[PDB]
Amino acid sequence: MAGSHHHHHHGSMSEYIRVTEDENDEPIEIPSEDDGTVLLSTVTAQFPGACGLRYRNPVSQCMRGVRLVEGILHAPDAGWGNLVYVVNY
Repeated sequence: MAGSHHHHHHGSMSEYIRVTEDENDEPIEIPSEDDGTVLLSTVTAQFPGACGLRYRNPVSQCMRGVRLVEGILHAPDAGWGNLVYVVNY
C-alpha cells in the first residue's frame, strides 16, 4: 500500500504519548520511542497491568485501538494524541 517500515531517513523525531485510563481524569504525559511507539516499561509506569490499550474519543466517535507487539505499543498513522485509553487483558 505504498508504505513500509524500512523507510527511514536521517533527522528522525520523537514525540510523546498522552492518554488516560479514566474519562473523569486528565491525559497523563509519558515518554515514548522515536519510531512513534511506546516501550512496555513506560506503559507499566503509569498503567500497571495494562496489557492492551484502546482508543476512545467522544468527538471522533471512533473505536480504534493501540497496536501491541513485543510489549511495545505502536501508534496509528495520526499519532498518540490526548485521548483516553481503555485497559484490556
